[PDB]
Amino acid sequence: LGSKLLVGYWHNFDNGTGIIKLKDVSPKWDVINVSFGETGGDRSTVEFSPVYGTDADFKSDISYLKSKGKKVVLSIGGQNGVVLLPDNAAKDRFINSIQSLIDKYGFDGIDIALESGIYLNGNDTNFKNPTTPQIVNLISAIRTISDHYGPDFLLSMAPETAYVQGGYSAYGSIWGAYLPIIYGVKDKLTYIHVQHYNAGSGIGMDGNNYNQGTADYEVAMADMLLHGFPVGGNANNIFPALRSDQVMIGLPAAPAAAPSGGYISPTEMKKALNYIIKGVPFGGKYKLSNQSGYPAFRGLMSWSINWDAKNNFEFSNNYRTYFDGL
Ligand SMILES: CC(=O)N[C@@H]1[C@@H](O)[C@H](O[C@@H]2O[C@H](CO)[C@@H](O)[C@H](O)[C@H]2NC(C)=O)[C@@H](CO)O[C@H]1O
Repeated sequence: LGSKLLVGYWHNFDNGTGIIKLKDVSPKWDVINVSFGETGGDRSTVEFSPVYGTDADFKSDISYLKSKGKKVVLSIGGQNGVVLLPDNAAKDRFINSIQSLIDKYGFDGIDIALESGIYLNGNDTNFKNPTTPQIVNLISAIRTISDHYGPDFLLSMAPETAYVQGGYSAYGSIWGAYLPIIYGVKDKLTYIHVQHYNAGSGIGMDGNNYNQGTADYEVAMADMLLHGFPVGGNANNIFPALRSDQVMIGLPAAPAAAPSGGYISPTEMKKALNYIIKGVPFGGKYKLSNQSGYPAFRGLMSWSINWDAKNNFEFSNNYRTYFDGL
């Protein structure tokens, strides 16, 4: 896996942006997050059927991309990615179904983008030792699956900001609810790409409020993971920094890709990237936690490959060229 990645969600469906067959995806994407594995009535057995092709043909397309150095990852989430793991029985159905699908299509990894049931129950106060069954069981399943395929297996996750950076403000309900998941699988985690969009505004470690879709916002939100931060107003409860190579930023490929806002122009985003990666500032209000940057910062995720293709490949062309230039 490369040191500066473009990770792109791939629609296993037509939402008006059309279907792009796997071999027609721009080679500028390093990782393709197939969207999505879904569940039926038991909210635990994951299912996936390709939107085009026989199973063999789809598997063959995946193999082709893999032969070209690309990674093809199964993403679990979306409106039908309702996953509830209230007990071990549910956990096992989830583990077994996911392994079956990985084995069947030859996916390179899994992407966890599910928020169903993700709440810290009352009393679940320690991110290093979670007690909420959904959280404990999800961690256990992810570890089990990861162990099944080893360190070449790719593990990513794509929570919204309230679940991660939100932990700076509160720890309970959804607030900080992905922190125990991140901590619980940090030794297996390839990268996390929080969704920096449909997000309104966020509070940085400087205690300042920043608006989504601005350079300062992207730096402030990423810095929480690059540096670590105190949780829930508790100076003695510090969530530790991830490795820089585990930190990515998730962005909309086009304005319409995130109808509630969050799109940032490449011109502005490159300012944020230069600051995060090299420690070169751009006159923004936010001060990076490290003087001279986080060189191993892993790159950008986008919703989505399909939206990007409809927007004249603005995202893929701009950021591939930016990263190649480093
Ligand atoms: C990984 C993830 O959570 N992806 C989010 C997308 O689900 C979401 O896009 C929407 O996905 C629905 C399926 O779950 C589609 O029915 C819907 O058409 C689609 N909307 C758009 C604008 O493409 C986007 C919404 O901005 O957020 C992603 O992060």
